[PDB]
Amino acid sequence: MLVFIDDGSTNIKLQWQESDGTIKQHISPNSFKREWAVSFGDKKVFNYTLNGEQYSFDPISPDTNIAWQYSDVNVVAVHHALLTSGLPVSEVDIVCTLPLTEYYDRNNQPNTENIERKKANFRKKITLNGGDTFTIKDVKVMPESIPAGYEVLQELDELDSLLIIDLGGTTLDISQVMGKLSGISKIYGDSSLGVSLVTSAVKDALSLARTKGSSYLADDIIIHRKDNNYLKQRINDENKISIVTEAMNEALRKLEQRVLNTLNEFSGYTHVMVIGGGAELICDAVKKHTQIRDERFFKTNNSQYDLVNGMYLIGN
Amino acid sequence: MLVFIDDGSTNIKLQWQESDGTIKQHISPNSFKREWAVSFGDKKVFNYTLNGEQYSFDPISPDTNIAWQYSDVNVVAVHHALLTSGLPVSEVDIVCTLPLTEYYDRNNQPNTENIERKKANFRKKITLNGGDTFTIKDVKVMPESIPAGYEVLQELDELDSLLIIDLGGTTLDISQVMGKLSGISKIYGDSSLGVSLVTSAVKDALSLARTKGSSYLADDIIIHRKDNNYLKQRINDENKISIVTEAMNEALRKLEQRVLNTLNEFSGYTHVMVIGGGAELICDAVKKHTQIRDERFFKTNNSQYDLVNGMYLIGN
Amino acid sequence: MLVFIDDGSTNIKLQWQESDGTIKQHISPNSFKREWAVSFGDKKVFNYTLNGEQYSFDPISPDTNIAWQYSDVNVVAVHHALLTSGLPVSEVDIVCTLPLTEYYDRNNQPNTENIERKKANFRKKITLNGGDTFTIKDVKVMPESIPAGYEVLQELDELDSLLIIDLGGTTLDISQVMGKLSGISKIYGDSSLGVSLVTSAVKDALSLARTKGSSYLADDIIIHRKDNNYLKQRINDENKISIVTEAMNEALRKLEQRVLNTLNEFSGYTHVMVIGGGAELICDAVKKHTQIRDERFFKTNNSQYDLVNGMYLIGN
Repeated sequence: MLVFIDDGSTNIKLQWQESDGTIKQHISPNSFKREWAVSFGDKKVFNYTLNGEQYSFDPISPDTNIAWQYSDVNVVAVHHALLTSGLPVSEVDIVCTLPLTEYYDRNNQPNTENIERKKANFRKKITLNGGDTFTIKDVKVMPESIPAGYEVLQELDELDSLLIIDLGGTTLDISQVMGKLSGISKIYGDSSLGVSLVTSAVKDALSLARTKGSSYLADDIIIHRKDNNYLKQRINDENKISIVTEAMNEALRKLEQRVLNTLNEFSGYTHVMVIGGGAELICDAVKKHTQIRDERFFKTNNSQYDLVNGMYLIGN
Repeated sequence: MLVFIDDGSTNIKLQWQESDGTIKQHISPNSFKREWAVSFGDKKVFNYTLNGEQYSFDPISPDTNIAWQYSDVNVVAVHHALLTSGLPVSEVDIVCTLPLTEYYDRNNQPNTENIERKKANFRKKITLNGGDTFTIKDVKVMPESIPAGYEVLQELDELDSLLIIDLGGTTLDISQVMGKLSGISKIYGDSSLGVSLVTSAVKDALSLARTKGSSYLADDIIIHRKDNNYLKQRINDENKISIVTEAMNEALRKLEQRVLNTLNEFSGYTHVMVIGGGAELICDAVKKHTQIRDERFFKTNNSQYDLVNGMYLIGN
Repeated sequence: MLVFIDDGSTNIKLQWQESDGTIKQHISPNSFKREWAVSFGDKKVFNYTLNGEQYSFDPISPDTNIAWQYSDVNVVAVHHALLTSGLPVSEVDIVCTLPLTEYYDRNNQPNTENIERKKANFRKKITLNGGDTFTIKDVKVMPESIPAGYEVLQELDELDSLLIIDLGGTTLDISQVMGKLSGISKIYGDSSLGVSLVTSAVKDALSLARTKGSSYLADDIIIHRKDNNYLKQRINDENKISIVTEAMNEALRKLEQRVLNTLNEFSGYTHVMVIGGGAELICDAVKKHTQIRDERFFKTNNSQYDLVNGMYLIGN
């Protein structure tokens, strides 16, 4: 079994193909705490032991990004993603990830130590309380932006170029790739903002415990921000709805504000693709800004999985 | 009379100066129950009435942190600390405290409502059974980490920076301050762990009533964990000694595990200081990790009072 | 009040004259982030709101150049420079700048849209948290290289010519001007390299956060690169000192390598002047190369302010 895993620090995206040929996609959050969760009978808990420490999954408080890729939690979050993927527990080969400006140097040349360190990380032994864990055998690396735009690039003429805009949890990366992946025109990495900007705006708009715990609430609000029906039910307070909406919009305005300034650094692209968890949040602005024709603008309603699905399709 | 009071939710630390110029330090625990304690003649009891409720000091069961700063118990715990400080009962002016991430906003800019709410709290009338209570007149606020490192910072060159590591009862906060308090380089607040981790590990290692009552026992064990002589006398059971020691060490390993990961978020510091009640518990690890020279590593054997002593020295 | 402002994208240089006739010079960095910095009491913060967005000054990570001249940050960086200049907050008239190859066309003829766009930029409303901002009323444009060499040119005979070498943050511009500003002999604009080359070499030599934040550290090292005493104190690691010095020198060798090739494009000059932030870094090489006599070679120890001081002297 081969599983493609885009283990981002906000969400882990999984992709693999079944015996019947169907291609599966899964997303598991990076929400864990350094202690087992106790259950007296009604709550199903995931209690892990990674090196010596015990960990457990849970909707904790949202609080390095880079350090995380080689952390014990990363390993736990990945196994957990496997365990909750629906896949049968087994030995598995995986392909994981390390960002555009990390994979490529300043001259857009692919950039050993970090890579072997990444591989070595899944060499850590994990155990699940009252259950069995998958066995990670072989562990390939792919750049982030590119795999998501590949099936479109195949169709592009060598002279046209896809502008890929990825809005992640804590970074916004934009790249411009020549048709038929015949070259990387430009890469712009910006680790100063991501969806977490909006997330924290919501956790504050509603005095919310700044922990991964409330991240599910914050997410529901951001996602259903245009449906007052949903908002009313999720938020039992009428006053807090107008407030969260104002705070949510200023944060959104900041996102759109920046992606737009950055797009002015790119020119000559013929096609546009928006990916990442927050793709939906800046989609309209960039479409408007770039003024690219509908048939050349790419977006999906599963944006957080566009990368790992693209990776899956390439190396399946 | 002016008393500097660092009223933490685990221990209240007092600092003030006498007529003869000697600077005094006192520590009183936050151990109270909602009911008067009855004494028929041999036990001295402290029975208070705060708003309408009666409270009494006692070694209760260890069981919000934030809510506590504006609670009726806080007021009681402070008065009690005054009453047991050795100071003569009188009208007094005080300086109390509110944490690094509360005192400073995200841009390390000092952060009104909470502050006035804090002051207003000591406006609550208290009475002592068979005795007189101090009278709290004026009530200044200081950030937590900084005051403890100030007298060292004065000696530091504007380019060097002190890394202050505070291990409290339920949180671990680390900050990096530029020499001569010429700027705050970084603040890392982590409310997920504190000494209470070890404390609860001990109360469980010895089926102990999880209440502030046994906290004195748990404390004695943690403190004398390296002296089998003391442990044997405090623990009449030989078997429970090896057990408590194993549970105590796993908890310690977790503390050291985390402070170390966090220190990897800090860089460029030239001096290191460890403070807070649990300073002694992570002292060796951070010294080893940071590999700072002995003459630049700061620790005391009164760590729980480093903050209030520092506050005392500044605003005496 | 009239202030001459050379707002470069690395450093803003200010020049103006006081009532008592003394001519003042100030330099403020272009270091800001898109979010207010929070202070709980010890750090003085500068929190701005420019159009709708909030900005704050801070030593951020070093990451268009051209786009910056018409950006909201530019406005913020200028106001901030005014606020920290020592000047009393007031309504002020300013003269700002737009580079040699922008001010002059290919035939060295002065080159409307950009100019009005520049002026219009300071028309943006700004506010300071807990403070008042200056009021920008009238907003003249001067070429970059020339103003710095004017007081020397006045003394030059119409046949002699000053070779002005400006090493800025991201560009190196050289021009040759006839005595008594009687004509521009040649202009060579090179936007491929600047001091940022050395800067990034240092941030990498010391795994440093590539952000404007560490720019102050990188700067201190470059400036004190010949004093091991300073380097030892600024760098607590002995090993990192030899490394940063080797990386710093290769970058310097590249700078000297290029200015020298470029100087071979110029001939007939009788006097030489080196200006800009990095003047100090290539000063020795060009002096050696051109072999101009000491009394005809011009350099100062305030090179980053030579341009705005020259502008000040002309239009005061």
